[PDB]
Amino acid sequence: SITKYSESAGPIGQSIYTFTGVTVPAQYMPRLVATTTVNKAGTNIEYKIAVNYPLVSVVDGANVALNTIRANLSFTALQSVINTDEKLRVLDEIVSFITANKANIIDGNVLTVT
Amino acid sequence: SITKYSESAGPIGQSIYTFTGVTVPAQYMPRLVATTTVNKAGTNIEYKIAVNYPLVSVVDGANVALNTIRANLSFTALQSVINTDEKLRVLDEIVSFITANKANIIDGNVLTVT
Amino acid sequence: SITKYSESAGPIGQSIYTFTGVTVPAQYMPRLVATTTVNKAGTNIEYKIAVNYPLVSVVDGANVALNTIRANLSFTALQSVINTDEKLRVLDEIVSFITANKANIIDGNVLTVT
Amino acid sequence: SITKYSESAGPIGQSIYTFTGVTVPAQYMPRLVATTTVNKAGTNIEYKIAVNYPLVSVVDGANVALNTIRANLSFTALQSVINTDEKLRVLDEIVSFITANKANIIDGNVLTVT
Amino acid sequence: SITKYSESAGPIGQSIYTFTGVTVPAQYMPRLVATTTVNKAGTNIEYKIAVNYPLVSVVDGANVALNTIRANLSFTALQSVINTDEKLRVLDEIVSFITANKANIIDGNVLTVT
Amino acid sequence: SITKYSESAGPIGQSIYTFTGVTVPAQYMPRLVATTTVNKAGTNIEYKIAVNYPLVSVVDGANVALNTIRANLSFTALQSVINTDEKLRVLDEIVSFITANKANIIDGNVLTVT
Repeated sequence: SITKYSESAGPIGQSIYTFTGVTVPAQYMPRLVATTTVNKAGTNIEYKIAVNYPLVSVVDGANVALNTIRANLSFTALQSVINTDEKLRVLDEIVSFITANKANIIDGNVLTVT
Repeated sequence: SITKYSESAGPIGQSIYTFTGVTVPAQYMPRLVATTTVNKAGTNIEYKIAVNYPLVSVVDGANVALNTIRANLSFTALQSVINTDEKLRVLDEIVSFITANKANIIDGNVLTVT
Repeated sequence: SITKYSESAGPIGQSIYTFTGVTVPAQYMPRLVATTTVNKAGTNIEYKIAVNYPLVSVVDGANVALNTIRANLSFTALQSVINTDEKLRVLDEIVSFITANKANIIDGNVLTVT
Repeated sequence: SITKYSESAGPIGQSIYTFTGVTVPAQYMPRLVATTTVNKAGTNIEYKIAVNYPLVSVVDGANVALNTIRANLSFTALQSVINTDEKLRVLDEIVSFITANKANIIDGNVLTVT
Repeated sequence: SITKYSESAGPIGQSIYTFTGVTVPAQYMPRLVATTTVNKAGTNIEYKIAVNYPLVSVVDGANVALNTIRANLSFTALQSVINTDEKLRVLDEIVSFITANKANIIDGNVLTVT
Repeated sequence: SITKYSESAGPIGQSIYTFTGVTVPAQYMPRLVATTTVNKAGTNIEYKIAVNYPLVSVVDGANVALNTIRANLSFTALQSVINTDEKLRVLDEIVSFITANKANIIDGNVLTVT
């Protein structure tokens, strides 16, 4: 559930999406930002997913972000080879691990939940 | 589909898993490593998920990893607030985005696949 | 009444327990930490018990530890000799003294309560 | 089982007790010493419980203390807040932990005895 | 029959174990120490097993170790090739040889016992 | 399962044994070499067990050993004191540890397998 805010013109660029539920001034609006950056050598492209979620509170009549929840992901989409099966294996294993151990990732616990 | 190789002693530590299907020597074994690290100030703990997938090839009759697929993912499990709903929102939104746009993430493509 | 959080792998290590009654974000969760450290010479091991109890209050929408109640204990478990009767004498006399003069220890009063 | 040797004049001071069963010269007499000391800022007073148990042995026909069992225990009786329930919680939890795991504390063993 | 003394939280570290049957002061307690060390090139890990068994004796009312039984073992767990049947064969053959010829190994006798 | 290759006629010498199962040219045949060497003072004899397992490979129609699995073991058979139960205890404990944790010894992993 994210609403589009900035779409990249092409596949190499930056897209910015806002969280749907929150109704808070735009500086402290929680956002998800995807960013493809091409290596200087052109060997690979790096895909970067950056989620910020400010925990607002009101002081002296204005919103302030006491703390902020952040989550970042970086994937090296190699352009030197096409290994789509293996590249997908990587993303799939990350997603499977998160969804399986979500309850412990939230509490900062590396142990497997079983 | 990952096989456990080393589990952490406590909730703050490092756990190492190997990829199941891959049968290669351990030097080129693709792995997923989770690591919780405590901030110096103790304000949050950080969860790190690091996957290395070395692409084994043979040059001059020798095993060499010409390229390597790497993927990192960090989450700030804040310890200064318990906002489990918000942290879940963050982690779920990033997982959902990765699953939805996976086919383009692997190619270095920031556009949404729709 | 303490709930286990980190258990040491072996007898030389560190265990961390959390207080049961309190429901407060994990940074300001009151904890008891036991730690065995081996002397460089290997003459004795030191057992260290460290209790922190932060007195939380909410300001500007976030918890802060105005003050903190701390209590520390250190015992020299000599490894050069086995004098179990005497070592136990030491711990027992400390415990007996605390339980007897608890009311005055709390108020910072060295006088015997009688 | 301790015999009083010196009581403090006021609530802030030093009291000295000797171990009852031990009948040795005063130079090697095991003792328990309580000492309240006021913080410079006056924010808290600190309660210190120090036990020395010298292990008397005989070398070349002379009394020498080859080793000594020492144990220290400090408590921050905060003067900036009266949180008697919380201070009691701290002191009780540490005493209960020592009593429960005493058999392993004496051996330099951090594992819980269960 | 050995119990834990110190177990590294990482798969590459140093674990220490103490012998069970011996009842002496723990400084002179017989021990077994396993240690994995990684090659600078990352070609192999070396596994090291070191057993020390101090022969405690009493002189002039003091505990000293006139002699000490030591046994060292090293293994090259190659990471560049997985030949697992062959690594297991090496360990199995060395274990079988020690068990079979133990009676003469303790005597400094290289001859086969049959 | 090893057959003899060279057995010293003296109780203090060097015996060589070859592995049974392997079918390769005998220069690259895997071997176990036991060696007793006497101390200059005659205080102890050192028993040495050296296993080499060459990994034979074929390059350009030639037999070469790209890598080699080695395992070394040493034991101090003290001649100045007969503590035979204790020497046997050392050998038994090291053998028991290898047999139990073999699965992780071959992987360069110091952690206990349970």
